[PDB]
Amino acid sequence: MKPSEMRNLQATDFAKEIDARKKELMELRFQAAAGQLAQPHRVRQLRREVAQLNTVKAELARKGEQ
RNA sequence: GGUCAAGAUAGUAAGGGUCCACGGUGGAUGCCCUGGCGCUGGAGCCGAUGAAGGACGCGAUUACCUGCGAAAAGCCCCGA
Repeated sequence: MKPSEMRNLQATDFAKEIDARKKELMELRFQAAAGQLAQPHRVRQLRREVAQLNTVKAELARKGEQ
């Protein structure tokens, strides 16, 4: 979600943990359209996770490569 | 008290007029400030690392404005 237990993971695991949220994030949209969206907060939260993910896989890209 | 004659004069308001009471309309006037103007001083360039200014988006619900930019009313770090 936010600490060093997130960045510690592999490169193809970062791409994997991005799309895992997106699969849910799309299912939430399909639920929203139907009228079974009792947890709207989950949508805001999942999108936040993808942001942090992409932010980090750009912090570690610049570090080492100088 | 009565009939006849001779005179004179009142009241009626379909509608109008002046004044008064009460209203409707309208937004003057007074009070206000959420907005402006001037002068004084500060500060004074932005852009191929892509501007000024825009299009289309981003919301559980989003027409308008705001903020943003598929990492989308926000993501990370430092400080208060």
